[PDB]
Amino acid sequence: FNVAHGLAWSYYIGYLRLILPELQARIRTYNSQRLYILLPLDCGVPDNLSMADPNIRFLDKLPQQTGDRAGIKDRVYSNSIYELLENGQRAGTCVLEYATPLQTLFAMSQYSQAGFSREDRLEQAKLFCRTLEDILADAPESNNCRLIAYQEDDSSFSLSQEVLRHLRQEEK
Amino acid sequence: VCEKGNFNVAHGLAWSYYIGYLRLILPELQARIRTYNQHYNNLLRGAVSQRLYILLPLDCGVPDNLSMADPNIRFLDKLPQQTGDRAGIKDRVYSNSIYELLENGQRAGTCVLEYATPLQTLFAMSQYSQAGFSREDRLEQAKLFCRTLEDILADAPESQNNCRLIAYQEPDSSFSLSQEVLRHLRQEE
Ligand SMILES: Nc1nc(=O)c2ncn([C@@H]3O[C@@H]4COP(=O)(O)O[C@H]5[C@@H](O)[C@H](n6cc(-c7ccc(COc8cccc9ccccc89)cc7)c7c(N)ncnc76)O[C@@H]5COP(=O)(O)O[C@@H]3[C@@H]4O)c2[nH]1
Repeated sequence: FNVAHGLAWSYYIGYLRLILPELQARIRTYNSQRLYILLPLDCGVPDNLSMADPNIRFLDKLPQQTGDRAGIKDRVYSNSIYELLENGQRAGTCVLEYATPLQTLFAMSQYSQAGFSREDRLEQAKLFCRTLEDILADAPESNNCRLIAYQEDDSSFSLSQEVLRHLRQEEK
Repeated sequence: VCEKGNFNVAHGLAWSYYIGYLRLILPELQARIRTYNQHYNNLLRGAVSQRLYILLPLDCGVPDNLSMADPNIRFLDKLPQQTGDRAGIKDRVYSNSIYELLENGQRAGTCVLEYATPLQTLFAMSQYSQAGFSREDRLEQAKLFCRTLEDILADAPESQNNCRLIAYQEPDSSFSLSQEVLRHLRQEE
């Protein structure tokens, strides 16, 4: 129906359905077991997670995954392991990243030729989350990942604490 | 009304292909190609062409192995890679593949070649009932994707005679993909 639908399907088709089946095996080769995907509704997606929260610190790369796709021999799929600090001490570790298509929504709202307002961006970000959630709820490849959608100026927000709440909630 | 949705889907995917890929690799492509030719490929009739050739089959049929789509396309090598930190993934890799194009047993061309990856999403959405698009929708979205991508690249600062779209219809296997590419390649020289 709209922009977000194609973006959510492309994220499943071109990425999640390919890496999620192999993820637990890659974590074993390394050794939480799931891919945590951050879904900021404002589409603010820093390339460096420590820029969002200094208590989120890069630890290691997972063993990389490569495939032939669309005529590119061995295109690389990599994921990053992060530690989450509480009072300067590690409180948890997980494979963590932002949903990259939220950057397409953000940049589209910034390019005049895309004809795409800020209101469009927020509405399409929500539709992106809803579509992706609806796809993953029925997808055979997915308890392999956890989506965290949130609406961020707000000194009361700690992204590291929020991920930690999910990690702790998951354990039980 | 349903066409407005075909437009919006194709519109968003072409922008994602520009925003998340082409605007990031096109500025440095010709440096990577020049470097490769100067240091690794001193073949006076085998220079890698200076443009990214992007295949747009209008039925969105995209195989993952390009060389197996035509006896006369052979994988040769990869360009030097590009990595970057992307959305919290440290050192996400961008790589591109070089092919030789064969004709009458001879080498007729050498180029960086790949399919436009979002066409696979167009195909899948016509295949999955949750996405709810028909084959006729897919064909329309593919045309709109191509036209949007051409419009974007025509205005894009990162595209300066370094990218060429190859759009074609392809059913029977009379069709030669190498011949399709070689026609555009020869038109450049
Ligand atoms: N030819 C080409 N080479 C690239 O390196 C490249 N990077 C982006 N794009 C396209 O540009 C637009 C915006 O990209 P965006 O980052 O905004 O959204 C991405 C993103 O969230 C996520 N996702 C995608 C990649 C990725 C990695 C490699 C390739 C090229 O070979 C392939 C090899 C093996 C299997 C393949 C199976 C299917 C297709 C290709 C395959 C292509 C994609 C990836 C990764 N390595 N790590 C983390 N997440 C990743 O899935 C979203 C939609 O992916 P999609 O496949 O549809 O294509 C993209 C999108 O249509 C590229 N196209």
